[PDB]
Amino acid sequence: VKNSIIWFRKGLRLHDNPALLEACKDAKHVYPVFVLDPHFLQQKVSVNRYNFLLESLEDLQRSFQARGSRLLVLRGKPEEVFPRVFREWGVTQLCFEHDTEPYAKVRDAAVRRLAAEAGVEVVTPISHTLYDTDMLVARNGGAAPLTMQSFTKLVDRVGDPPAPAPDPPAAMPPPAEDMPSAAPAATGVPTWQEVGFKEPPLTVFKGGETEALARLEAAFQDPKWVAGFQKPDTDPSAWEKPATTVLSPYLKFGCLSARLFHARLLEVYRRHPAHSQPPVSLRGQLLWREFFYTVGSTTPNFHRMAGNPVCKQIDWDDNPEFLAAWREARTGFPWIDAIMTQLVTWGWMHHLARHSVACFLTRGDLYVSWERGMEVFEEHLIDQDHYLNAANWMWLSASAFFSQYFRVYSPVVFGKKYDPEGRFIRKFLPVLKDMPAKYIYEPWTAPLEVQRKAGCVVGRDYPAPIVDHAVASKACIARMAAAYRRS
Ligand SMILES: Cc1cc2nc3c(=O)[nH]c(=O)nc-3n(C[C@H](O)[C@H](O)[C@H](O)COP(=O)(O)OP(=O)(O)OC[C@H]3O[C@@H](n4cnc5c(N)ncnc54)[C@H](O)[C@@H]3O)c2cc1C
Ligand SMILES: [Cl-]
Repeated sequence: VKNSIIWFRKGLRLHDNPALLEACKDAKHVYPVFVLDPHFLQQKVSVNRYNFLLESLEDLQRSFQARGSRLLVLRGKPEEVFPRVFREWGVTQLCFEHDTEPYAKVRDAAVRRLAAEAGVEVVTPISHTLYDTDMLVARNGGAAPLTMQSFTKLVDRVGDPPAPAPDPPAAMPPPAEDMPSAAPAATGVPTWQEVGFKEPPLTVFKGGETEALARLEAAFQDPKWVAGFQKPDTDPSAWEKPATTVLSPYLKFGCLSARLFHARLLEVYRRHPAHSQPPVSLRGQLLWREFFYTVGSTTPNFHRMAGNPVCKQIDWDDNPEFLAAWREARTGFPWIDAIMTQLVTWGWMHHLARHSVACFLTRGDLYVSWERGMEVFEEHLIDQDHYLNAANWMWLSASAFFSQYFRVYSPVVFGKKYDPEGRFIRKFLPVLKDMPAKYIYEPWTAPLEVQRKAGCVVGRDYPAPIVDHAVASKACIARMAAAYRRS
């Protein structure tokens, strides 16, 4: 008889899950498995993202229970848990979604060898990205495209991505009864208190496939908004109703299928002939993700500067004081400190908000290495993605993909074009909620009578700016010039 395991790592969904469909085919018992390292925190992981993962597992648990099954959360390392449950459950097939991250390739190769020793068939479909990224490299002549323009031409020669896979059956083969490793008390979804976190999560975005599909339908409620979507023209100060889809955390964990997203976009584009085109369209945003996944998976040391063949070697400053002020949202620029506060409280900011803080830290003002601001994002972002966090930090720091270092965002003027009253600043920096709009972007310029009346004295209630932007940006720009010619 066929006993199969569907191993969840990413792809935390039932829709468009060809690995799940294969595991259920002709199966007598199916074991939905997620593997959890109970010592992961005793090692840089905010409770916002980890609770988002736990909420996504609870959603999977309810979706399996409704179909006669149960999600098994196994504690331990996969190289140890799988050899045991292979024999205990009589497993004949192991199915999981392909993953191209560096740690995943090392981990999955070992499990494959353990599966071969136990006579277990391994099926690993691709469904996390739009395409087989190795096929894109092969069709381009053996190397990944290094510009978005050549990448868009490549995917148009290849054609449409595969359609989303059918829904799983209404009833699933359950796990076998009375298996010791499947005991309910040892395979349940833990809470954030039980894994060791002391402070609760503060983000407003709930994890899970159900929430992902609900947010997807909300985005497509106005097809003209989807058709005319232009990414650079969206508002980074919009927080009550964010200017973009905020589907990145669901696409990161796989709660939402990228192919389903792409299939719904083409349905709208077929009825709106003047729809936006890449790279600014909504489809172009999925292509940015596909582009960085393709170039990152094929480039050594992609998450670092040294040994990275695509990254420029710039002599960044080792300045712990600047990094600490930026990390702790006390730079003295309310626009910067408000975004960094949104990073810690929500785990998500608009793309152009990430532009503002990443430029300020690196090539714009502080000249701190993009690797340092990266690890800050890796801790707090609920949508943190190994390849997307990397490539965008190299973009913003003019280390790769982007080379126009004379374009420096002003930490004072940028947000004022969108939000002159500073509604975004007052929401995330309530210490400035009474400051008049004339000074809310430059509170050090307000007269003291205004600072006292507003209850926000610069240097006592809110810090003075750590740098002069005109002096700092002039120095950084000229140094980047010395870095770029000496290359
Ligand atoms: C310094 C920096 C770090 C970033 N780190 C991450 C990260 O860790 N995870 C992450 O998902 N995105 C990252 N991005 C990209 C981008 O800012 C987010 O994807 C975007 O803010 C998500 O909002 P949204 O889901 O509403 O996007 P939408 O505009 O609605 O786009 C839809 C989807 O397209 C993809 N997408 C959009 N913009 C990009 C982009 N520039 N690169 C790659 N894919 C994109 C995402 O999957 C997103 O969910 C980073 C950008 C910067 C500048
Ligand atoms: Cl600007």
